[PDB]
Amino acid sequence: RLVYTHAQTPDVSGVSMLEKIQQILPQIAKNAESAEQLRRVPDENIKLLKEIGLHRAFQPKVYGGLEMSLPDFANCIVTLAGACAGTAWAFSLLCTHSHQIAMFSKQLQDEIWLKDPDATASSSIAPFGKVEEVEGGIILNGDYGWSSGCDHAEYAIVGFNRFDADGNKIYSFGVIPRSDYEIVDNWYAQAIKSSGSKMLKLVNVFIPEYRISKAKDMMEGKSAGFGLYPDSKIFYTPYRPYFASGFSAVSLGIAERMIEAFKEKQRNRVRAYTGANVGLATPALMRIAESTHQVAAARALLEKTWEDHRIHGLNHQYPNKETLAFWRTNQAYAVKMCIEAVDRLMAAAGATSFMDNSELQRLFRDAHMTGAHAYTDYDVCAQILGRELMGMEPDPTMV
Amino acid sequence: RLVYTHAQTPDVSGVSMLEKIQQILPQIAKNAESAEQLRRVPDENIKLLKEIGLHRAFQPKVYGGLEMSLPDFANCIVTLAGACAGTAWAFSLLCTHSHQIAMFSKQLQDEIWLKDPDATASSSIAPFGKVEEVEGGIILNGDYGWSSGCDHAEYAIVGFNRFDADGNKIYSFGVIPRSDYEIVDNWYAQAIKSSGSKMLKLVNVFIPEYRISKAKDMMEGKSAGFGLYPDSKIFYTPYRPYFASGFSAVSLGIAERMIEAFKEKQRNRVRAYTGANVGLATPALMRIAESTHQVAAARALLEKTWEDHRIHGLNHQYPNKETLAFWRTNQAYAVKMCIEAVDRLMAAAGATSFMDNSELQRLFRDAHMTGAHAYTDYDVCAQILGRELMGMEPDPTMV
Amino acid sequence: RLVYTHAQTPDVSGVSMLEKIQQILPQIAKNAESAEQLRRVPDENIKLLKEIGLHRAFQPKVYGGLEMSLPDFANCIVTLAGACAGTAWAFSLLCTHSHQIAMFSKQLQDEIWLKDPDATASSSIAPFGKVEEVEGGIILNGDYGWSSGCDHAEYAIVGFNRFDADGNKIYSFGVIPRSDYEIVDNWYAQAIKSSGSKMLKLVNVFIPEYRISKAKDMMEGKSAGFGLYPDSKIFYTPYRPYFASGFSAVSLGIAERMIEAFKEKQRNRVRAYTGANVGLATPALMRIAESTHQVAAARALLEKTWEDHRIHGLNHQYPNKETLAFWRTNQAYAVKMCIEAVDRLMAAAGATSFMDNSELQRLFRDAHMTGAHAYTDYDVCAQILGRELMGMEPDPTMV
Amino acid sequence: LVYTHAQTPDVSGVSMLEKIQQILPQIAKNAESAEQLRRVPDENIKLLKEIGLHRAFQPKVYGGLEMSLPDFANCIVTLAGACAGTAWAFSLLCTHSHQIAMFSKQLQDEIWLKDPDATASSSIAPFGKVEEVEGGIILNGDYGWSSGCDHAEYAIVGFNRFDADGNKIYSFGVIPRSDYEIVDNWYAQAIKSSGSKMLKLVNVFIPEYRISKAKDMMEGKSAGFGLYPDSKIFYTPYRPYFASGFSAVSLGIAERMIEAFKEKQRNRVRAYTGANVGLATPALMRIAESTHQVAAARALLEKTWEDHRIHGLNHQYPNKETLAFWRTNQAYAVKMCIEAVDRLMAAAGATSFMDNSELQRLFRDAHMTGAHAYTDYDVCAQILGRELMGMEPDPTMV
Repeated sequence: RLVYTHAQTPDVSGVSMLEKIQQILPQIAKNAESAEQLRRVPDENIKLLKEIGLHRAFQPKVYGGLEMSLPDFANCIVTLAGACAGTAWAFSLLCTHSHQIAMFSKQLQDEIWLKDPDATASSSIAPFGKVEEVEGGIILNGDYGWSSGCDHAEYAIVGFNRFDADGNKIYSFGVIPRSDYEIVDNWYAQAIKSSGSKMLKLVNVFIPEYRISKAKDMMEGKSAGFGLYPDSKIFYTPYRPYFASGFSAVSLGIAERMIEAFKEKQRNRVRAYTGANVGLATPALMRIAESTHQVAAARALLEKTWEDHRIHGLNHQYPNKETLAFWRTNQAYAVKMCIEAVDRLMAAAGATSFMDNSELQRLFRDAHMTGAHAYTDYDVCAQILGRELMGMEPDPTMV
Repeated sequence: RLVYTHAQTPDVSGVSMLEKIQQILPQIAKNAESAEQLRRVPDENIKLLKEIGLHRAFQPKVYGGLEMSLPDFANCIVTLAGACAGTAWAFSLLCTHSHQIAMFSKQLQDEIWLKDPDATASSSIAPFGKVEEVEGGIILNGDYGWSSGCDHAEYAIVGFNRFDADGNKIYSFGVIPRSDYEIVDNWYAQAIKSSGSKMLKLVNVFIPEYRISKAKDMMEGKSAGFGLYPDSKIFYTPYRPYFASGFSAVSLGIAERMIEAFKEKQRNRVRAYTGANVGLATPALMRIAESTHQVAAARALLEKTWEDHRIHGLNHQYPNKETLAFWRTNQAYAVKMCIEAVDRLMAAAGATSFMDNSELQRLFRDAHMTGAHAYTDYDVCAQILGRELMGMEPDPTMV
Repeated sequence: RLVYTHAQTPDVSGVSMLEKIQQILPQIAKNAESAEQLRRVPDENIKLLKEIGLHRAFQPKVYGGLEMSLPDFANCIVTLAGACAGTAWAFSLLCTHSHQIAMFSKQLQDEIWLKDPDATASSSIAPFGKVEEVEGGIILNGDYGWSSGCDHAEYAIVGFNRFDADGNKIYSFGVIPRSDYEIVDNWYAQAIKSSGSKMLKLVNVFIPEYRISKAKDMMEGKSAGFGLYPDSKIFYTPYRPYFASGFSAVSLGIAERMIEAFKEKQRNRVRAYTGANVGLATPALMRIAESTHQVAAARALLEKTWEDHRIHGLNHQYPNKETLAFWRTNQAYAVKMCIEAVDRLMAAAGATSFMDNSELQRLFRDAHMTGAHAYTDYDVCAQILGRELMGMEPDPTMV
Repeated sequence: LVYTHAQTPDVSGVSMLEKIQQILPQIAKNAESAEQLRRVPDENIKLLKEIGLHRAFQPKVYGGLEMSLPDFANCIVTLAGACAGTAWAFSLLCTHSHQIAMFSKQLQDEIWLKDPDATASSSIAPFGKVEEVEGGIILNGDYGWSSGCDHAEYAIVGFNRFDADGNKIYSFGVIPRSDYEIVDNWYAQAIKSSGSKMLKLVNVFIPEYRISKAKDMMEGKSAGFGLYPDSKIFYTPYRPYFASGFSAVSLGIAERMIEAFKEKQRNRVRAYTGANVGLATPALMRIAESTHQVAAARALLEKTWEDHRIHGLNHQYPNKETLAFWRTNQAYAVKMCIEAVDRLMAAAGATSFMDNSELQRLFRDAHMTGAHAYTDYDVCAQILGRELMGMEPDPTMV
């Protein structure tokens, strides 16, 4: 039988990563309230997740990595997000950054992972930094905000624009060690508080050429690390769809948890005005069903999209324009469905659900935040897909 | 690569049913306007569809049937509905009735198919008929409305209640020959006009016991025809999910066609008031994208659900309560999504789209009709699933 | 006490126009089915409406006109649209055209109304005609589509572009007699069938200068007829808001009728599947309530907007940019709300509601058509208002 | 008319609305510290009492204004744009006086001859345990969510008494500040500054003259009926005035959200592309649609408030149909306002969920307006639906 409401556990030999996630999930769930107040992922959470080996999901096998398929990894992030969304969001990125690093030069990867096989990077990819072309690389200055999981990373991936002969932008990534930047704690947010999305301060940071890759090169299989792992089912693919895969996975996990949490609270629900047991009233049952249907359809869309990624990576096949537009945008539609499904239940949840002692309130805020990321903006994604479907050239105003 | 916007053609070393449908589709599409005025499926349509052998999709192999999987059949109905929704709706039922008949006694099946291997049944399943218990069977009287494809069927399946010991209802089906009823032409409708959903008039019709099956028996593998086809991947399953599988397939096919038709009309769209080319304006592009996403998610949900049916039938496994509730209700949610996606485009289509000479108007009306069937009522389906998810007993008020 | 669900009848010594409409409404309602098949307003309808004097709503008092306030007239069109939407739509335009004509020269008005005080115009305002500048006027050629009520009008108002000393478009209107054009019957539509929105064929039609007005002049109180009626509470105002006021009035009336019709059908609704009396089930009651609230809010917004028009006309005050944008766009938002409210009920109405013998089907089609007019396109209206609210220059691409 | 906010009343001298507008920047600047304080700042209460808003529904004999419902509601709308919790708590401190005006002259004298500026907070859900003693009752219970309770001198408390038959008699008791403890358990994610703390009642004696039946105050049968024969506001059901502030707050949040979103949008740049994007088409259309939606919500509310005003003027108690509309229209308006807020929050970007953004506060507060028992739209849809279909009321909800 298939499962509509959550992930089917893989029927491989031994314990799958998903089962290991499920074993530690109650611990992650119990830490969620203090994680929220800590404004970063608790050390225990990172320790438990690294212990099961999730961080090595997209690390090359030569360094002791797993090279998990996208569907399998994404389902782990979904399940994790049900316990603590900020943990799942931050940890997802710590994981997906390794997929990117695997496309940099062998020398950078050796430098990161021969030293420390458990080392991860955080990131801040919006090109706000100022770049000076020196010889053998660049000097970078800037405040690099919203680096989820940055307190727990040994490196950071940082986005910047370099310039052509002509003066056209060359969007590039640089990998820098923890010692090259200061983490400034300005993370005071109303959602995914435990993600620890603090700012990275870069003062005259020298980045050597071998630690810089063009974004377009990593979209098109033209970076320094292309061809390093000829048996890989995951590295012969655009970087960005893997990088950003966790945002919608977190959204799905929140939404699936919201349904469960709402069902739990509903059973014993009484009317304050009349004293009537009201948990199983028709309007509430129909909201539960419709939100179940809506997130089941979101899950189905995501599962089909992840499978498409998996197939492309297996065949070492870079996607055409049409599938790329779907890969870019489907996840944003899924996020939009998940927020609707969460909102349909929050609207019927009563005043007690906005109290600090209610989980619903946390799920509600975190869900809305999944739709607030630049990559999940659906107005942008609708225009991207719409233009592609109509055979128009991409709008450079968005990406 | 996977396909988000329509069906992937089955990858075989032969011509699949889907490919054969695609070959005849332009003929079906060109007949759609006269089909609409005829208020029944044109003879040419039936001839073309029977010629490729689609009617034998769920007929047992012993009688020359195909025993198609549900996913493969449903995709044929989706594709067909893009050309003519009424044809797809009526023909789908002519096909799915054979799956039901395969659960009746060998004697009835022999009687239908040894005589004529190409014989089909239409139906009218709402138990409005009056039943007299005589010996060796019943006498049935009643007007049996909305029998799609009835002009083209040699038999009819008719629903009626028989009665306990206790005064309880026993919902039953009777298969009767064309000679036992009159087709009264009262089919004057505003959607799926070409379905020919005319009424069957039954005057003192004697139905012998061997041509009567209990509905519950055909839900639970307890009917006279159970175990007849031990190698079958499709008959060891509840009848109703196959019977009613075409409603949402038609809805999906209309919605996928609506997107294409809207895109075609949009390219050259000029503003009457200002004289400016407006086809590629941002609002229209975003509607196109969102309706594309919405029906892609509906397709994904349906494909997952059909796969679940296929797997259950393969294993001869009757579904548990939870999956049954999903099978019953997922299709209604998908219909609801498809109508939303159609409506999003119709709202932006302009006054010319409500003219008789526009296809959009036909797609719009036919789409809304798919949500109007008793089986696709989403209020009913939300209550059914909601109650099941909350561990409540089924509401006998609906089914 | 106030009324949320329909119009309050004006308290005046004497029978108000609204009461007179209410008296003849059952006759209009009973003619609706044959009106639909006739594809134009039945002679009896025109006769009844002219008998109560509604056509003289916006005709100057000097010619025997009423000079009704916009709110009072709009409520008559709302009530009328509950009986027959096509009649209300066509007749509304026959009425509002007189407001426009009142801004042309005294000579044209004398020519129309001294001859025949009961004479009306239809229109086709999209500037598709080809214009030759001759002396003393123009020669116009073109097919002028969608002229609602044209079979019953003695004149037509026709839109065309003239050109500047410098080649800039001068959007203009010409009033021509019935003898100058052929009505071509190409009116085959799926909504407001009884509007008789046939095409006007113009072959080398000479229009003298005194029968031509600039649109901008009639927006800004600069046309030949400005200042003719110094005591008027209605003529010192932009022409367009009155011209186009009937589209949303018709939408409101359809929506208010749909609620009533749905309530009537619901009372006795039995389940075909089970036999239970289901008319008063919770989901249906909530749809009834929400559609009641939604159209009450639409009515409230329209009433406030009509009052704003009434006040401006009373004071002879031409609206500023902000109020003009609201006048232009509020009606389109109201139409959008009314269609949502109709759709919420149609979705729960069952298969019998799509039969030709059901009124719901007619209300459903006609409602959607109200959202299909160029003036009620909400994508256009959202951009118009949005740009104004943000202090941006108007987009010439729309109007 | 004005579509986007209230028209200021044209009177000689200053209207209450103008006075609200004068103090609004002070209320707005206090909103962040009000949020952290988890109650209305003393300065806010002082400013609002100084302009005399608390005396809106107090009888004229005690120095009250007897404001019309529309005029009062528009003051709460405007106030909610600056601080939603302040508006929400203060609205209730104001509307309670309308209720108190239906109690006995003796209770009113006792409250207002003593202190003309005295107000009540409330907790109306009948969770308390009642002992019938003689000359009144003894009440025990935890009475949660009493907005503005730190600033009130009295509390109105809801409880069930019983019939000869054992039937529920839903009643209200007015008790002094000295008879209860304010327990600070107010830790919420919206309207934080409302200070909706709990009232602890331990063996509180309430004398009969301080108890009124809810139904009596719905039907003009309470002890205070007929006390103010010239009043344009007291010959009316209590509950529609009591609960009028919830939707007023929702409207004010929504109208502010539009303004705040417009302000942030002007200079908006894409992080990934560095393009000025504030005036892009999708954002303009969201601004317009949210403007239309809250304009229609305002129009519906204004019409409903006018209907209340007219009924009160004529001393006319509403029939069943208008009562159902009065009960439910405000909940539909709240639902529209939240949609309008959500349409803008969905396009607002990640910076809008930071603590230093106002949008985040408006978003949370808006959703909370839809979370009150009186604004539950599922309940309201059933109430209206049943009435429209000629069915008897469902006792399961009210």
